[PDB]
Amino acid sequence: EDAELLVTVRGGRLRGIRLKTPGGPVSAFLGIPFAEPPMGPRRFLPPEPKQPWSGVVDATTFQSVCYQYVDTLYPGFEGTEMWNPNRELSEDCLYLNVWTPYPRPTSPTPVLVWIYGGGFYSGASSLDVYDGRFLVQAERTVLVSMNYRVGAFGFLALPGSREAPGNVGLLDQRLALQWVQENVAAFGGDPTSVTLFGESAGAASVGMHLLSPPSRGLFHRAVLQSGAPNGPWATVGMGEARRRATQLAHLVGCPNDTELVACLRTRPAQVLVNHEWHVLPQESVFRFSFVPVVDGDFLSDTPEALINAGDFHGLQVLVGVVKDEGSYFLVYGAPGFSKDNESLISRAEFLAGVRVGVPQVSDLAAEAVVLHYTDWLHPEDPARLREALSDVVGDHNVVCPVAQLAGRLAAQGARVYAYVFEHRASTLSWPLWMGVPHGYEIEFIFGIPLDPSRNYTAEEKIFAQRLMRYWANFARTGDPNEPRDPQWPPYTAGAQQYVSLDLRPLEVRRGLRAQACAFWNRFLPKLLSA
Amino acid sequence: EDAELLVTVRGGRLRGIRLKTPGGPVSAFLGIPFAEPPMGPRRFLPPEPKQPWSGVVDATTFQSVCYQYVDTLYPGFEGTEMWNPNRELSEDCLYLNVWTPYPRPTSPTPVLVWIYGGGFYSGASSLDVYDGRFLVQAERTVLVSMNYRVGAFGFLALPGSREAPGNVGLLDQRLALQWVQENVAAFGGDPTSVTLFGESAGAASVGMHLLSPPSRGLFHRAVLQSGAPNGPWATVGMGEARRRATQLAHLVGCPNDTELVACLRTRPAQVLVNHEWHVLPQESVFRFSFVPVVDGDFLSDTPEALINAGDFHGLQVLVGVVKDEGSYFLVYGAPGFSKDNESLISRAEFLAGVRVGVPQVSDLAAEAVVLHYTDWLHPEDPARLREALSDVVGDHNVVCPVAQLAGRLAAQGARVYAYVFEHRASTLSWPLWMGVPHGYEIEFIFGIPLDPSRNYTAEEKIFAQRLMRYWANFARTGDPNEPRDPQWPPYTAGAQQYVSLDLRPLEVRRGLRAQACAFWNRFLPKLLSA
Ligand SMILES: *[C@@H]1O[C@H](CO[C@@H]2O[C@@H](C)[C@@H](O)[C@@H](O)[C@@H]2O)[C@@H](O[C@@H]2O[C@H](CO)[C@@H](O)[C@H](O)[C@H]2NC(C)=O)[C@H](O)[C@H]1NC(C)=O
Ligand SMILES: *[C@@H]1O[C@H](CO[C@@H]2O[C@@H](C)[C@@H](O)[C@@H](O)[C@@H]2O)[C@@H](O[C@@H]2O[C@H](CO)[C@@H](O)[C@H](O)[C@H]2NC(C)=O)[C@H](O)[C@H]1NC(C)=O
Ligand SMILES: COc1cc2c(cc1OC)C(=O)[C@@H](CC1(F)CCN(Cc3ccc(F)cc3)CC1)C2
Ligand SMILES: COc1cc2c(cc1OC)C(=O)[C@@H](CC1(F)CCN(Cc3ccc(F)cc3)CC1)C2
Repeated sequence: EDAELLVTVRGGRLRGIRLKTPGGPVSAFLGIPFAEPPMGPRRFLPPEPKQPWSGVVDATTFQSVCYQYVDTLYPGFEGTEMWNPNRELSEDCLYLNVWTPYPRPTSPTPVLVWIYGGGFYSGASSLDVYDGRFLVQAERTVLVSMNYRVGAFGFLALPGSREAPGNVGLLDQRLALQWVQENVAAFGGDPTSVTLFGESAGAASVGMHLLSPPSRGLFHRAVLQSGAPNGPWATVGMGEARRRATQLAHLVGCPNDTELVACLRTRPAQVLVNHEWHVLPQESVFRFSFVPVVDGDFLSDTPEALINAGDFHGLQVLVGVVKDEGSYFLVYGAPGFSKDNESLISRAEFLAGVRVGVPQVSDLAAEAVVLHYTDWLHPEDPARLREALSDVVGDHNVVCPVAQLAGRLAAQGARVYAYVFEHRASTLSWPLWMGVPHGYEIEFIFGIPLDPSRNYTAEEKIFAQRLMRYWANFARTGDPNEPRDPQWPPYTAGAQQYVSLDLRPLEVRRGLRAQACAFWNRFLPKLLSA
Repeated sequence: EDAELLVTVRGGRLRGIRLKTPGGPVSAFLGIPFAEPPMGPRRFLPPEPKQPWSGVVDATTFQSVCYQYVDTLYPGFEGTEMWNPNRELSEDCLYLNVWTPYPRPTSPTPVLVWIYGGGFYSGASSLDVYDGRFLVQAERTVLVSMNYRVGAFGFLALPGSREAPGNVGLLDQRLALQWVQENVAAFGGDPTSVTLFGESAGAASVGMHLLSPPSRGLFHRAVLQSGAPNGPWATVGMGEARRRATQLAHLVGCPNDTELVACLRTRPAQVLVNHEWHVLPQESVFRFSFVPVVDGDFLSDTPEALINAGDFHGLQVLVGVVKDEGSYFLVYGAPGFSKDNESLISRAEFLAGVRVGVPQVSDLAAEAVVLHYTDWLHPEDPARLREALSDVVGDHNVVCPVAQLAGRLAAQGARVYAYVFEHRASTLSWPLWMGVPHGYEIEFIFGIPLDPSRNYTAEEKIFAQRLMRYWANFARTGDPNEPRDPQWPPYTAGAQQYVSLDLRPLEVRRGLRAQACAFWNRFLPKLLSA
């Protein structure tokens, strides 16, 4: 038996596995239970901590994926399948993973905690693109990732009730982070240097832990990739949460919050999943049925208010976006869009798409959108209309929420670093008109190009090694810059400096789509209030 | 005596005067009465035709200027004085002027009719910059210009009343146009080829005669320089016109519409002038107290509405703007602005000037303006704020009203030619930061640079000759282009082509500030409706 692969945590004994990486071995502890299985009576309830165990738990493979909708848009296509569950669906899914250097470290080592995205309705820590062996070998960090409940199981809310309080998926994340505090030192990690990082709904989750004091004590630095808690899709108010929950109950035959929830627990998990997308109020893209709710508990106020009122002195943050944030969303419901043609839309299709991409705003608001994104010297040109809609959806849902957060955090005490990710993977299977889509920087951060069985160029492998170095430098020191050596300047509300990440060296640019984001972050809220 | 200078018109006999130009003489008939003096009980009433006279009317000098406010902003400054009255003020001011080649054409000559600008509150046909001797000698047209009542005398309106109906200054213009129909042949002019042309409020007047059927039979072609009848300053509604007339009465000590106008008719003219600016509802620039009223008579509906519903087949129109339409207005009440320093305003001055330059709009509409005119990469930069506010005032009041008129007329059967005048006169006395200000193309249209006592360059004189040729070509044929010879394309709603007028040959461009005018012409009305 290998004693490097044996670890005891507060719950009992764990056995792990030695993983092989191109650069050397890595210890991996995959599928560590951290909660009691949230099944039967425990469906929709906050997670309870895992009760201690006798013997040795084999933590040698990824455990099950939390129940979730499975994308069927382009069946068998690499671009959609890479995000789909690669383990059995189950409600017994609250397990986390630890990767640590081999042999395990002797000096307390900085920890990176990954939170996957997937719109709060999908995702898993077992996806090939979140493999943590490459980052742990190259940068000698400890890496943790967890599963958390998604869809109705994680975020269905009857606000006020005991039986479905909402936000339990965020409580899964919080419990995983408490486990890191009590136990990561057993793997050689340092619980006083913990960096959260996540992408899309994971980035929004990282942001909500920033704004929730019981979580804020569990980490020290944050990375938000292509997401923010103030995004128009990442939260919902108490009333709309109850309307959606009640419509789901009605659609699956269920009738007092206690009795409605009790009838919901008798339904098969798949029956809930099959009716998830039917509770959305309007035809839309980038809108999800069950998301965090503002109930005054995890979030005291809306994220926009908590951001504006926060003191962030002592925090370091790294934030960024990809170059084409909204392209991927259009093939999921905007008129005239396909991955299999050039999606050169007409003007009527553009106007129609604006209401799908900016759902639940007034006709006047929609007209201000059409004003700002039409080129009035070329109002009919299909190629311009295509990127215009892509920019609408990307600015509204990602770029401008992120820029608002970065700007407030910097002005209110935090050190912020910002990037735009601009390299299109040579292996990307989506059409060329989509540019660099939402989610395609993650493989480079996790060093997936260093896997030999994949067919990345040698330059992409060097780029991966640069990006892992920035991320781990930030995790270690709060600063992505190489301690003794092209500098990455802090982002500030005045100068608004950020860097481009591609095969070329760092180039400093100014303004995260500043004219566009002035519309979304300043004017549109005022129009909605009048 | 000279038989060339004796002319008989319907009302009697006139004696003219020979005038010299560097290219030869010109016959001038100045101060021809075309209406009964609108004095005493005729104040505020429509003009009525001049009764015939015996003997010979002396037509060798300009007659009086209609009572008007005299600009005292920079006393003795050439830039302001060139627009101030250069004859005595009198209510007895309804005279017109005819300039014709010497000796008089014996065959019908196309007629240009000039309507002066001045905000409907000022102006005079005798100003040096409107001297018709140069256009008449070089282009061999007949030039007519007339005085019309301004300020309260021309546009004070108690709508529906018999004693102050409104729009009588426009009726003075119509009467002069009828005079031209009946009498211009006596000078060699062809009453079947009359081109109206005007600048600023004169351009708005031209547009108003386009949209009024009783006027529309008195001319055939139209030139609108830096003005349009749909300008936010060019008309007032009945309610606000009544409010303004009522407050003027109060401010001059007057108390029933009949009783109110009677007391105003007892007041010296200069008394009415002294209180004119005080009836304006808000602190403003480019806003005038007594302007045309929409009452259902001269204008059946608002000009914007009559434009959208018109059949303009058969109409040729020449329209254009100067390069910096708003600069001049800022020295009359925008915070931080002076002709004597660089007017490098601060952000707070910029925000306050938006409310003076866009008066009487909601705060939400003002935010929208600040959105679109701030550079969010440089929100504090004084030079950028100076130009931005100049663009706000110029786009709101001139460029975008003019672009709307051009697009509607073109798309509804008119043949439209559009220009931007981009030459800054070498003799200009205003500071360099105002660029090419409002009004400073007129002197080139009238060929003032040909006068040797003025200090224009040689190739400014050539420029002037080019523009006189364009204007006169258009008067003769509806097309400014040289009939047998760099082509000036028509402006269309699609291609939006226009030319730049400067010392360089014609350069064709696309779109009169198309992005900015989408805001003012498309979005901002929808915002004010909700
Ligand atoms: C681009 O494709 C979309 C989507 O059409 C689907 O994918 C195509 C590759 C082809 O296989 C179609 O048959 C598929 O339905 C086109 O938009 C569709 O157009 C059809 C008319 O043929 C219409 O019935 C659908 O409702 C449209 N779908 C959407 C989402 O709008 C679009 O016209 C194509 N653009 C081109 C060819 O330029
Ligand atoms: C540019 O000048 C304006 C106008 O000030 C007037 O003209 C100047 C040339 C000078 O003679 C001033 O004394 C005149 O009053 C300045 O704006 C004024 O600033 C003063 C303060 O000194 C203030 O009392 C006035 O209210 C301001 N007037 C307006 C219309 O805002 C402006 O500051 C000057 N810009 C500079 C110097 O950059
Ligand atoms: C069934 O109906 C609908 C399904 C979807 C929508 C709308 C629907 O109906 C209106 C959407 O908007 C789709 C949103 C997507 F995000 C698009 C791209 N990701 C990839 C990805 C990126 C980053 C990740 F971290 C994880 C995954 C997949 C889903 C799904
Ligand atoms: C006393 O108070 C005020 C006085 C004025 C305003 C506001 C006032 O108080 C709020 C203004 O907006 C001024 C507007 C101006 F048009 C600017 C341009 N010049 C030259 C010019 C150009 C073209 C012409 F055809 C004729 C003349 C005339 C004055 C006057």
